[PDB]
Amino acid sequence: PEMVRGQVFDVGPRYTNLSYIGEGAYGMVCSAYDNVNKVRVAIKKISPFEHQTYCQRTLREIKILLRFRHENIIGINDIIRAPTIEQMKDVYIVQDLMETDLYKLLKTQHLSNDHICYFLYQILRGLKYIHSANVLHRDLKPSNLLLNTTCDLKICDFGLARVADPDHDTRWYRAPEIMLNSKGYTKSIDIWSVGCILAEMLSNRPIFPGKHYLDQLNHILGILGSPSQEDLNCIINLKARNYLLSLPHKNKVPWNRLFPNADSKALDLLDKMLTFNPHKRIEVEQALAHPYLEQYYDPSDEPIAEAPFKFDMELDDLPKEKLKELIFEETARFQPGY
Ligand SMILES: Fc1ccc(-c2[nH]nc3c2CN(c2ccccn2)CC3)cc1
Ligand code: NI
Repeated sequence: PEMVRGQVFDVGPRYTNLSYIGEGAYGMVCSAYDNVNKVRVAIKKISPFEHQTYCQRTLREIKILLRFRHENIIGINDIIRAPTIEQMKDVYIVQDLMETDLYKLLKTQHLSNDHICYFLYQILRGLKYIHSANVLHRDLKPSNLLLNTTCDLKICDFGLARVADPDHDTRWYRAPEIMLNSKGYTKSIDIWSVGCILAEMLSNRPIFPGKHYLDQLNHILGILGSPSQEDLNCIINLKARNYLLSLPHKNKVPWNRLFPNADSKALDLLDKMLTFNPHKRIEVEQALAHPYLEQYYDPSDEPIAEAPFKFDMELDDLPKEKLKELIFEETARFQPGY
């Protein structure tokens, strides 16, 4: 087995010629040569078994990505783990290798309005599918948006993905309702993140680069202005609400002042996605039908999921040893002699 950044990547003999791509909370990503398909692939090594929360994330991502089938959503082509449950310490998820991500592209490249439009379209096309299956991503950011050599875009990293239930509920792309209204299962949280990504594509810099929770709220309020009484007359964390009420008045900054060169239709859609109140924020289908996306909007070519996604078990209640058995079972079909 090859060693990448001092750590073991036990993916041979099929996968070789490893090269580091990145790491984070998702684990470590390498590219490798697949000697069967005769192409380079992406391999993600995860070590989640010591924590129940990491076990839940691993299982959710495997189940969702193996069910989903959409051009703007990354799939899972293969999964490597040990022959026995006692020996299984790591899981390797094998996926299509892309050319870059939007984080790397935004650090080196200025995008034309046609490419901002096209990328925003593909993000929403993928999000329409996810939301149609009653699922929300919850962690949309530029490093989770993959691009190939021909500008085809794929959303990845479904570790924090959950089945939506809206009726009752860095940090740079996090909706205010996550930090205030204790919401984590409303599709609107993904729209806010897409709004943050759109703003970043327009200027090559994060719109709300908060260093911490309070600083994040100050950045949002610095553009949107003070929340209205209605924006605050909802379910909100007492500490958060008292903090907001203790602050001096902040004026709203018009979108054209922050992005003076942006297409006015792009700013109009940006205004609708970056709305403080989640109940007043534009939804995915309405965002696809906005005049900014007219050149690419094609409802006859925007697949939706066959049925809502559902977990057969209460994953949050299961001890990590039980989750490990379900992961072992879910990954059995990728092993020899199945
Ligand atoms: F410059 C790059 C070139 C290729 C990729 C790529 N291609 N295919 C994948 C990835 C990254 N990736 C990720 C990234 C963050 C979280 C989970 N998974 C796994 C799937 C990324 C950057
Ligand atoms: Ni409720």
